[PDB]
Amino acid sequence: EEEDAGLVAEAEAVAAGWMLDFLCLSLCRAFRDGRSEDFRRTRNSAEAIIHGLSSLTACQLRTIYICQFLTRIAAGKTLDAQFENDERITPLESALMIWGSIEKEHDKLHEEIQNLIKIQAIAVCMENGNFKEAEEVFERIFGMPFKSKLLMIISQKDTFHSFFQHFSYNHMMEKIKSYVNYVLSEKSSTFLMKAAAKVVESKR
Amino acid sequence: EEEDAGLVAEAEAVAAGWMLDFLCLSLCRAFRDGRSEDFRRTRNSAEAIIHGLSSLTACQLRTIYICQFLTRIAAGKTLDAQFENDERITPLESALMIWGSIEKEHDKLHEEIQNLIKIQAIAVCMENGNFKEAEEVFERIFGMPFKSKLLMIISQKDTFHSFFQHFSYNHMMEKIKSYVNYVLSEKSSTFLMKAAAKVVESKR
Ligand SMILES: [Ca+2]
Ligand SMILES: [Ca+2]
Repeated sequence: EEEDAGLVAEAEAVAAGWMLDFLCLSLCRAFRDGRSEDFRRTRNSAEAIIHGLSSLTACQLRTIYICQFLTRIAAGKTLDAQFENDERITPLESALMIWGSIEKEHDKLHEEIQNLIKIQAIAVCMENGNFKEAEEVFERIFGMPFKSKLLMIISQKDTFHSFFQHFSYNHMMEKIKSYVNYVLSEKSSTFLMKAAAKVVESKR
Repeated sequence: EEEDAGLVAEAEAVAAGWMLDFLCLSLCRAFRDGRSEDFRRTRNSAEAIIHGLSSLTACQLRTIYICQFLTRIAAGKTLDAQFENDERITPLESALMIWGSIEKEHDKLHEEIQNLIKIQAIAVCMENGNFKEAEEVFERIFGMPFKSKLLMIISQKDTFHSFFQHFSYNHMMEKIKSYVNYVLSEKSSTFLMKAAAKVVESKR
């Protein structure tokens, strides 16, 4: 009986890992497509399956990080959203922390997304008239030329500036979508999605 | 592009159906074993996957009903839990409504579980000192000999009675667990669980 219970728990862990990969692929697709409601529902499903997983492989941690990163980016303009125990950390700052934690290549695209998130983390505060919060976000992020221009913009208390239109929220989203395309290609061959696709194709 | 999006949505529906069956099996096992925390976490996962399903087969509706029924039975003593739009309906009354809706055989076990839920729906109100609510539950349920004894017990305002010790909450749970064993046997051959079990066995 105890041996059977042990084998059953192991089988549940295997199935949960397959569900995590499928839900990550679905979340990536909803993010890339801009399907907001599908993204919300898939986020709910991914969070629940994650709470049922105990021990994680390095790949499973990476998959969870990718899900957490996309969730924070989708909430980047929601300054009332608290993703960290420290209530001062804004959603884009939380996304930056995960982006720097993922075991992935630090290629040119990685650094471009990183710098666009840093700029937008300040921009979103400015756009809401939260000037003191923009200065606090600036101090945490940098804790020279790029930094100096940002501080000057914050000091000018301009709710809008040409610099943010050049390094825009849309530009950040498009660069992140380029990265999401690579994750989609890499996880499209995962077990559950492959099996489901074969069934759908078999009925054509 | 639209054809690809259509095939992807169909594949997601196939995968969601497989996840629903696996989560139902896991919920049944947690209920049978009395693993309260695993039941809560699996309930959360099942609810999320269900919200991602649109069109349902008759079997998928039955599976959802089985999940909903077990959730109400697990919450049978939680009189603050509201499962229906009508806030007056108690959890055991909600379980009775689903039990009468499931497309299943009405064998002797079916009627025994039905009658034990009717008795306990009144008993749980009595045990909390909710005498007027017990009389209201009685009126909704019956809306002769068994009914007459129950009304007399409610009128005597006895928070405890030998009848409820004979037709007890534990007896209701044990009869329901006998039914859950049949559901477990029937759904153990579902795709995700079979594939996960084969992997675990392959590594032995
Ligand atoms: Ca805030
Ligand atoms: Ca109540």
